[PDB]
Amino acid sequence: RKIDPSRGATLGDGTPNDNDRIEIGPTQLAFSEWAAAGLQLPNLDRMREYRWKRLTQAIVDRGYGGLLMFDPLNIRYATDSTNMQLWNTHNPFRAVLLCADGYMVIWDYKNSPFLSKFNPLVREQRSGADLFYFDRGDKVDVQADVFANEVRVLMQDHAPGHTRLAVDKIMLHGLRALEAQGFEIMEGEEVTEKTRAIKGPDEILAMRCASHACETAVAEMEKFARAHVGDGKTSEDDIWAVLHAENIKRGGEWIETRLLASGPRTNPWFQECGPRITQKNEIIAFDTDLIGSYGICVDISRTWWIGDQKPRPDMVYAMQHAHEHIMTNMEMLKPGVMIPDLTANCHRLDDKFQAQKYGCLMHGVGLCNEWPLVAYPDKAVPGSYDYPLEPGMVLCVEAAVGEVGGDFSIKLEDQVLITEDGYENLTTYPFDAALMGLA
Amino acid sequence: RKIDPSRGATLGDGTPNDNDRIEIGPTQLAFSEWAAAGLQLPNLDRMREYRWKRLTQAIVDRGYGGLLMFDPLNIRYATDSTNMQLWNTHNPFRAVLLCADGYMVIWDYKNSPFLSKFNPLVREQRSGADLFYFDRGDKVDVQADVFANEVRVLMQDHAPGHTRLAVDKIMLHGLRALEAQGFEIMEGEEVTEKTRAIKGPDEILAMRCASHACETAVAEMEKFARAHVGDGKTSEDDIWAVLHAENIKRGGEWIETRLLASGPRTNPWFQECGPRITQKNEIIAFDTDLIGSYGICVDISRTWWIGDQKPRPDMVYAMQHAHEHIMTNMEMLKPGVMIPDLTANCHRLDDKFQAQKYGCLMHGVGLCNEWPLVAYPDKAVPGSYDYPLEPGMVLCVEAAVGEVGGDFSIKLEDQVLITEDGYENLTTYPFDAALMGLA
Ligand SMILES: [Fe+3]
Ligand SMILES: [Fe+3]
Ligand SMILES: [Fe+3]
Ligand SMILES: [Fe+3]
Repeated sequence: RKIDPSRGATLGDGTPNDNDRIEIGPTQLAFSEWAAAGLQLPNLDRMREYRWKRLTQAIVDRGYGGLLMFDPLNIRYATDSTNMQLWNTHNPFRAVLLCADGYMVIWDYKNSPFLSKFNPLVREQRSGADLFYFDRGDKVDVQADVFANEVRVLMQDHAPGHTRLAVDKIMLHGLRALEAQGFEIMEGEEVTEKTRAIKGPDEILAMRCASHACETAVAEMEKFARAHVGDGKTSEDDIWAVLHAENIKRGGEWIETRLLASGPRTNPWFQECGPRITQKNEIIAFDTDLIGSYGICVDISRTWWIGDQKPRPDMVYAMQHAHEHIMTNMEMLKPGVMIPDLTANCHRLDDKFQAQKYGCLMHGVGLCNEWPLVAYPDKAVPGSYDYPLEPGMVLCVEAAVGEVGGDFSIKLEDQVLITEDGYENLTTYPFDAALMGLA
Repeated sequence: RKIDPSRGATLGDGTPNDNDRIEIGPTQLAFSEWAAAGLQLPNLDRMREYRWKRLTQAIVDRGYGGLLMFDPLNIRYATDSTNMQLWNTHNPFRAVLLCADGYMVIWDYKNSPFLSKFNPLVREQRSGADLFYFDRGDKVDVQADVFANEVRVLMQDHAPGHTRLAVDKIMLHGLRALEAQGFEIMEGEEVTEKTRAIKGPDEILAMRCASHACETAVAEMEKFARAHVGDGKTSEDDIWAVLHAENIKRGGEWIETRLLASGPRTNPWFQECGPRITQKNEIIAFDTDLIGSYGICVDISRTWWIGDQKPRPDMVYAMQHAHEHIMTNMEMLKPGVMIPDLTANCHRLDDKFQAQKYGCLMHGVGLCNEWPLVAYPDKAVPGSYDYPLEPGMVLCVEAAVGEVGGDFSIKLEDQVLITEDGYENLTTYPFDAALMGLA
């Protein structure tokens, strides 16, 4: 019945050593690689408790009575329970209520109430929070009233006297039913984003594991790419598919974008991974945007030169410039620095790269891309992110470098932890030596 | 430079024969398999025109002035343009406005206005519809008002006199800003679900292609499973990873669920694909829930026996019962049948299988799971889906068969087109011979 014969009743992360358990997670492949790498495993119970305590405190601090979550990523933060995450993202069938006294209720898919029972912090498993046309047709409104009354009763019993209810995102039928029950609806994302921005110690351990699994997956992809780019039939999709499979093999969950592109399709950036047949002596650039092991997002970007010739000198300069961009901007990071000061003091890209530079120079990361967004000075809005960095924040540091009308771009990105007195770059993946001008 | 040297200026679906184009789509591998299989390809231009005309007409019929879409799946329907779909599903950065005169505008990611330029029906590419805390922090409200005013001006110019604006789903700041501009917000999903439910000729062609690619990919996964299950290390995730890769290799897009499970993890159903090490002489059941080539959803389910020994007799019976369930229910399908009569006349499962039967016996499908939902008699809600089937609808037909406390379940499902005179089962994938009671 054990999935790992070499261990006792529990796995290294404290979960049941049971091949037949309901709960999923990292595979034996991932665990094996992490152990060989000397990575400490998170304790999931302590992690779940940390997140829950923190989210409750956030509600209390704002003087709210509760927080109601329909975003699958917020539900994942609150409960660590998944259920058809990707379907859930555009079908709001699921909901979690967390009250000011810490009492937490989930409304799950009717047929699957068992999916969150591994987490005892989830005190109740209900159903009927699915308020959208596919699931209920012309009778959404009736159930919206049933649900909103349930939320009223829960709030009466667990947040008496509170009328402020924070909601991340809710269908209009739901919004109106809640307001009909006398709730003042507050901005749920302001609560969830600032809570999720600070990782506890187990989250950081989990993230270290996911990063390692991601870098392993990327290394398989680079091996495949260098092995058969230019063979006349290997597509962008063929290469990218390796990342998909190696992620899933290690217990990863999905990939957020299609940001892999070859040759002239790298400029302008944001062209999507497709059928293009790759060529010898061309750039390939990509962004992992990966929801990986333990559901942790690993967001890094690399640019490869593949071929028998040397890359052009303008390619080497661009690569070196981008690398300088993220290493300079990274060095600004430490606790107490104000986010708009990052914007104001950031490394200056050459004029010819300014037009097509990235949408931010940094952003938060956790279970996916997260607050804060650190804009370049010409896009930054005063009063949008007037907050200081704190230990436990994790920021991805970005560079997109390419000219208007040019035939290539560089994309680089590392994932960086804020520590007690500075920063630690979590990303160890190599930079292409030819593009760096070192080979 | 051509991606397919055997063709002229265009590919079989009318798109440019250009290896370097922005637009993505099916790979040469997919096109090659479809040509081998005898499949007529969709014409994408005609398909895009059919959807747009139909969506515009839907607005006109209801007496609305416009329809505003933040669901990436509805955006896909209206424009056929993708952009970080999965990120978009839980980060509403994107919007499409379609007015009563057919005028259509997209607000896209700031850095990527070019992604919808291939569709001349999209008349403008703007930015600034991203109304959520990650993207704008404490200054969502300012841009919400800028966006809402833009919508007002467009509606004044292209739907003068109309104050009814259908919206599928929008963040509260956006909702408030639009209402402040005088709009009465109508249920957008009621419009999009009913429009999307009838597929044009080209959408049916695209779906035939997607179905074949999906079945091909599943064939690879079956090969992998039968060759490796029970080798002491092959996990659920290992098997499932094959479907991911093979889908991506054919220009597919993502998978909506984690519904693949082995052995006792199939009962109860909806346990998720994970690290479980698979065993010889065991059931593996799965649900593709796949967003495939041309962005079309293929939603089929099969159950497999892998082992030396024979399946148990109760397994074989359950499989037969399940297969009987869907084939009987499928026979109800033809134009003019009222959905609640599908419910009332459905095949009855044995008492022992009733408690855990699926959440529906049928549902629509197109770009993903869509309206209608056909519930079993004990869950159906009167007045929820009082509409007749029509030619061009596509419905998946479902069976979940398992006992309370049982150690396996059967899951079967086929994807069926409604024709002028009846139905056409689009799904050709075989049923497990041993489970069916053959040899
Ligand atoms: Fe990214
Ligand atoms: Fe990033
Ligand atoms: Fe399904
Ligand atoms: Fe289905």
